[PDB]
Amino acid sequence: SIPDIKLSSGHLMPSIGFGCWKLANATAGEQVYQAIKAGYRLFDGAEDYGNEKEVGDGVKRAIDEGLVKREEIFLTSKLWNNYHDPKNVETALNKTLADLKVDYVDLFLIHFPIAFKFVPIEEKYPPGFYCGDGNNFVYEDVPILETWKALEKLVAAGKIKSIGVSNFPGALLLDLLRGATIKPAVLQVEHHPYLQQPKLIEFAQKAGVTITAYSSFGPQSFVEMNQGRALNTPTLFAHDTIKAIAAKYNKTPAEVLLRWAAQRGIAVIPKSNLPERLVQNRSFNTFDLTKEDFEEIAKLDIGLRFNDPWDWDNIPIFV
Amino acid sequence: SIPDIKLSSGHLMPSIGFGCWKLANATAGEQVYQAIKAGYRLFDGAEDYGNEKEVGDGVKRAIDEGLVKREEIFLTSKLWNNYHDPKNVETALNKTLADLKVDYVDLFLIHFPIAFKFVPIEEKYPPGFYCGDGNNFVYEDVPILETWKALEKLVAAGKIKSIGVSNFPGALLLDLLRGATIKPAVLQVEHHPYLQQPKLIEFAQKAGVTITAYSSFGPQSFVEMNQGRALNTPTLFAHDTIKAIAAKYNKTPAEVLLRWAAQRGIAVIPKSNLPERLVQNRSFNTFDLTKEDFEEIAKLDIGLRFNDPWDWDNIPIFV
Ligand SMILES: NC(=O)c1ccc[n+]([C@@H]2O[C@H](COP(=O)([O-])OP(=O)(O)OC[C@H]3O[C@@H](n4cnc5c(N)ncnc54)[C@H](O)[C@@H]3O)[C@@H](O)[C@H]2O)c1
Ligand SMILES: NC(=O)c1ccc[n+]([C@@H]2O[C@H](COP(=O)([O-])OP(=O)(O)OC[C@H]3O[C@@H](n4cnc5c(N)ncnc54)[C@H](O)[C@@H]3O)[C@@H](O)[C@H]2O)c1
Repeated sequence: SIPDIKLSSGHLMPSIGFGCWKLANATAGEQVYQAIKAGYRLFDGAEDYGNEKEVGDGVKRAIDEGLVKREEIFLTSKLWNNYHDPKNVETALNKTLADLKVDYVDLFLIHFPIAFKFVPIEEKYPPGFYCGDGNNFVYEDVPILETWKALEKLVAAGKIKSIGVSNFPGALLLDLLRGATIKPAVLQVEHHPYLQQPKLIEFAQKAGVTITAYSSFGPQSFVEMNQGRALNTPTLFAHDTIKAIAAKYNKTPAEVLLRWAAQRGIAVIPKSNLPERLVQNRSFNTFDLTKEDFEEIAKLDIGLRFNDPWDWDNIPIFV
Repeated sequence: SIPDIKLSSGHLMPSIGFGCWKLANATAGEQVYQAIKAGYRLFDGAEDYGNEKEVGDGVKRAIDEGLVKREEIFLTSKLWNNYHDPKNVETALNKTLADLKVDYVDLFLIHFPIAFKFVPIEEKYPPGFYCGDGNNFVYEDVPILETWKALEKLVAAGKIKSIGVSNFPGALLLDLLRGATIKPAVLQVEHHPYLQQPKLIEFAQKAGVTITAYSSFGPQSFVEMNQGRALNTPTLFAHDTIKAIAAKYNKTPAEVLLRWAAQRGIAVIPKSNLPERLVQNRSFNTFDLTKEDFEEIAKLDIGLRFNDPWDWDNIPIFV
């Protein structure tokens, strides 16, 4: 029932997944296990989420019970910013593999086009914004392509099935395509009605790169973290445009928000943090939006970005 | 006196220059020669402008009459898109040097972070958008850093004093700084009240990169090319905000537009196509805009870009 997308790598990737950012450690394993019982097969994780061992526990439990086999589960993880230097890339992936308790991850992404100074795993893990000097940000001179080639070698070694990037703007993705032997299979970016970036989506799709949207509910994820920008932003769940379209199809605003991406061939990985949302968030493909619906939703695009490294340390990723 | 800006390379660059884009071949020499007599010392040219031989004639005449010496002139040129493959960078630079009739250029910029297929000079020069296959765009898989390293060797060879880039968004500039041995001394970008990109400016200046603005009068240069977007755009010369401020100081809108950039440490290279403009375009540093003036002008920033490769072939530089 959940459609698969064939990546440029030749592997299939479920079009609807389960988001693991801020999935609490104490309950992450139980939540992943229940997600698997509910039919989810892709888990969007990251070294920075600091809960890969627990995500690994939930998957292992489902496998041990015979609910699924490892090859039926799609695990995505992401290389954190302190690990871009080629000599530390495999080290970080090995930590991910050991925590997830698997021999390979299905998709491994460069989390951000930012290279923090390396911090040894024994000193702090996950390091977050820590760069080895108190609260100061410290960076290292590692071009993206050096990190990409280190990843390409790890695909040849069988430790990663498909590789991609997250939080890359068009000029950067284009330059990487010039040096890549294995083309990035996935571009994972913030994508919701207030930040539609239609030209980025069009370029990447035409290049054969698959888009995975994150924060499909816009400000909501950041409101939950007390972010001022998101708290100040009218919710998409109560926006008249979204509500009118939902009422027209007798669907919920959340279903409209997910379908809007899905219908355009964009993969989604919503955070389903309540049993009812688990079902709601994988059952929305029951109606089609029309060109007019897309034109009405297109009016919400105001280029409002909630996940921005400019907020961390004025890092110019999106300027 | 035109203040100088000290570049990260150690060389001084006039903060006010004479733009050579669209300077007609038949009169370019005389115009450059008159600009020199009027006090201009920096000439912003490019292979794509197709008039470097004539710009060279104007500079040579002035040197031959003893008005200036080579060392007092700052010549900027730019590497066009078809010449990014390393082996073609020196040949393209040599063509520029032979046309300008000099042994070195003071500043050489990568014109766009775009790599068109190489076209021999004898086949077509300047090639513009021609890529060797009728009207089709054809590209080369040459990462920006390879091109940059080729430029660095040319600085070592004494053929270029300072190197830089043009039309680079923040993420791409940041990645280049990670691989660059000689840091880009200049970032030249479209810059006017409708496209302020304050964060990009702030990031580059803090990184020690000097900004050169082009199209300081906004839609005007593109209106002069029958461009649809520009023709349908309220001119900055009649915009109420600019008008009010020019009136307040008994300045022309053009002088306000140039000082707005200059007062913020940004170099300007206005195309002065009339004798009176020639004088005014380098004599506008006689007043300071106030914090409120800046605040008022900041309200015009709508992100309207007139020079966008997306219009050429949906090239994702700015998305
Ligand atoms: N690569 C990146 O930089 C990056 C950044 C952020 C998120 N992501 C990924 O994408 C995932 C999803 O994004 P997100 O976590 O920011 O949040 P989201 O937008 O999926 O959900 C945000 C919130 O909305 C609520 N919600 C979910 N389903 C709902 C429903 N049916 N009805 C009403 N409210 C509902 C929940 O409170 C939830 O926490 C993450 O868990 C992570 O895996 C990646
Ligand atoms: N790197 C790049 O991609 C790039 C692109 C475009 C231009 N440039 C450079 O920057 C220069 C300046 O930019 P531009 O030529 O696009 O336009 P501009 O904004 O300097 O001037 C545009 C037009 O306004 C008029 N003008 C000039 N001075 C005036 C004055 N005092 N009062 C009233 N009108 C006046 C002229 O008709 C002129 O053609 C170019 O000549 C070129 O050297 C670089």
